[PDB]
Amino acid sequence: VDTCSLASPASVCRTKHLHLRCSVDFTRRTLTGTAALTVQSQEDNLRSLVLDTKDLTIEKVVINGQEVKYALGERQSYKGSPMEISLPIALSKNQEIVIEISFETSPKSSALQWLTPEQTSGKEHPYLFSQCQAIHCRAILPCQDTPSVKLTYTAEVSVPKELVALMSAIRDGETPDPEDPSRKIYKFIQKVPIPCYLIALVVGALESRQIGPRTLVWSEKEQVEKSAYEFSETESMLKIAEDLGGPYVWGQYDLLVLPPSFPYGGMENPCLTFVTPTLLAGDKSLSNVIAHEISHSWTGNLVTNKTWDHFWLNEGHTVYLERHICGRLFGEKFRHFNALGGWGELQNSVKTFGETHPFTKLVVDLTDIDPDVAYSSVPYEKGFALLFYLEQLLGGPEIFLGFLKAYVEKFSYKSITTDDWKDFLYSYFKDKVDVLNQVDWNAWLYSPGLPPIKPNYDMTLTNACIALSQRWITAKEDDLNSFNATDLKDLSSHQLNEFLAQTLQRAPLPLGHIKRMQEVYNFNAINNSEIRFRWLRLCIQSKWEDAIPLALKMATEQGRMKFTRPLFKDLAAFDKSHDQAVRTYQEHKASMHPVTAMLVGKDLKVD
Ligand SMILES: C[C@H](CS)C(=O)N1CCC[C@H]1C(=O)O
Ligand SMILES: [Yb+3]
Ligand SMILES: [Yb+3]
Ligand SMILES: [Yb+3]
Ligand SMILES: [Yb+3]
Ligand SMILES: [Yb+3]
Ligand SMILES: [Zn+2]
Repeated sequence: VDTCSLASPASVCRTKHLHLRCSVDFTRRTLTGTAALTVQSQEDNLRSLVLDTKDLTIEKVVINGQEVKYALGERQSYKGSPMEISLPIALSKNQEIVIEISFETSPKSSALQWLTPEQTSGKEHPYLFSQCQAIHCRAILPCQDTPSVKLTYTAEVSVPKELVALMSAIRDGETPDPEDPSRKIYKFIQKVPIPCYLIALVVGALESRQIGPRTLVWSEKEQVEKSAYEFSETESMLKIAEDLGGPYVWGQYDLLVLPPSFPYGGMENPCLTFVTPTLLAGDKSLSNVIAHEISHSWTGNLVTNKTWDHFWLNEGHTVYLERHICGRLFGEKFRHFNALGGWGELQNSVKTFGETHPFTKLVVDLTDIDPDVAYSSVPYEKGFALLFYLEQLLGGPEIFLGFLKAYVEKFSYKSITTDDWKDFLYSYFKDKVDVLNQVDWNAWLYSPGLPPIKPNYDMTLTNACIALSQRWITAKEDDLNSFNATDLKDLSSHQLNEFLAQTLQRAPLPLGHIKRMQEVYNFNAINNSEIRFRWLRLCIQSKWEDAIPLALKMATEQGRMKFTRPLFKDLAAFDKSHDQAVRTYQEHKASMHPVTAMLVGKDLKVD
């Protein structure tokens, strides 16, 4: 049961292909065009079917050259409106037909953000980008909006000629629009079957630079050079990921650096990963987000969650490969460092949600829950924690890596549940069932709170972080003079980050300690977004008013939800900044990403 979709389920019928012809109207902020769905019946005598839509205007539905009848049901809030279509002939099992739907999106589409020129880098051209995961594809085009169905797709997209269109597919040529010489048509082909959440579109003043044999980076002109250097490890990480997961099947692996309002670190669109510009630290230090996006080329994009209830499958395996890529690159001690970090993140979200909250369960029941509201680090880190525990139980990384690659090969091109995964684990490790039977499955998969067991972590790189954070916590006023810029000389950027994460977990500290920290370590100068984030949270939670313009500025100048949401919540929890926080949210709202706007609104209780 896909409880997030209102469409006919895969048991009734399945989309096999989408042919999208559309046009991006910046003046109206709509996409207008036709989606031709090739639909296969999975039942005898099939006479109608249902698709998901959200805020779509339907002009007509044509099958076999004639218009047919359809109806739109009433709005079911965030699930949108079900669209029922009457087929002009009854279909037998496995018969196919092509349904061509003429449609137009709302300017308020939850899939889309429309940017004026002044909201971009170059200031001369507007920009558009999509984010379909989880259930926003329906807010672009009628479809069975469920990751239980995989289709191939072709598209032709008409844009103003001075702009560039890209999708989650291979570029298949461009020509002038023959109906409007002020527009170009860009063509695309996705030959590998994908869930519709993986359909993506960007349109903007984009340039490309090549950075490895099957990778171009794309961004506006002003970001190209910085991005090319920042993501230069991409091919070596692709090679390591092929070694762990088997052949990369997607042809190209290009990267697109989005504007600052992009809501996530990354989105694994096939052929074209989207990333936040907040990765551009200048030293490649945030490149684990590229390792993660690459790993999704296997776990998520080849083997996919059957419904969003089983999202941990996508994210937990991807974090598990991500941390192996970083470990082959930087050493096993560093993999442990990141894993132990991941645990503290899990501790953080459990504490923020409460230890009985349903959203701290690994497998979540999303009946009547908007997946955007349920989204957190839990499936990433509780999922990773489960895999890391099994790895240790089952005889170490080399052994558990053979399972990962077999699992990927078993379920390639399929959509699967937690039970499918577990069955295969039991079958793969048949000779270790007795070990597998010591696992508290009910607790790990279905209980809220921290898992019932904590893995074993090497401490080598973490100890210096803990040691410095503990010095600061236990320091009294007469001890502040002992801290010095030399305390940091042997810490990597990752260790500075993790010193601040440890210290943040015991926030607030006295305001005098925080001011000293700034005096001796000058964290205010650091532009690494992860480090800056945690330091500003430390400052605001410790009630340093000087930090208020700095936190508001970071919260609004980018819109990665990982940063924007905790900053606004911290700023709203501080009496001194409460009113500016609400006011700035309100003045920025209209020009925020729509999912980000909604979430920060809920977080702040505004509207
Ligand atoms: C690296 C992943 C890609 S699925 C991501 O963007 N995350 C993971 C949880 C937070 C959020 C973020 O970094 O903004
Ligand atoms: Yb029949
Ligand atoms: Yb007509
Ligand atoms: Yb071609
Ligand atoms: Yb079994
Ligand atoms: Yb003392
Ligand atoms: Zn991911």
